[PDB]
Amino acid sequence: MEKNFVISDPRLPDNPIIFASDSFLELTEYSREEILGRNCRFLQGPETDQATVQKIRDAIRDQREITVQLINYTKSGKKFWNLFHLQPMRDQKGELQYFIGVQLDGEFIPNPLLGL
Ligand SMILES: Cc1cc2nc3c(=O)[nH]c(=O)nc-3n(C[C@H](O)[C@H](O)[C@H](O)COP(=O)(O)O)c2cc1C
Repeated sequence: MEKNFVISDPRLPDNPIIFASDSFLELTEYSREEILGRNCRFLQGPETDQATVQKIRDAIRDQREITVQLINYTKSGKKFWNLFHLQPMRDQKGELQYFIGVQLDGEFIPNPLLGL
């Protein structure tokens, strides 16, 4: 199965990506070398809804799962709608270890309804 996903380590400064799937490299047009150690916000740009970024920030703060749809940009500046699902990952002792982020490319929710 095709899986667009990244794993971040929230126990390192600014939640860096420590793993990016082949499909994530393909979608975003970045090499693994350009992604590893970055915060995933580098995919955002002018058209990204700051209200949606806020919802993600709060979900990471409270270590809660969330799904949002937001505008991201490939290396070559191509806009794509990203249906982004965030999942906290806890160790055996219930301590946060990682976040996993799974991307789906597509305008799943029409922009006119998303904007409401
Ligand atoms: C595992 C994981 C995957 C993420 N994937 C994306 C993504 O694909 N696109 C995106 O815009 N933001 C993504 N983010 C969110 C940003 O890295 C950042 O948390 C968000 O923009 C809110 O924080 P900020 O306001 O400090 O940027 C992801 C976050 C995590 C933890």
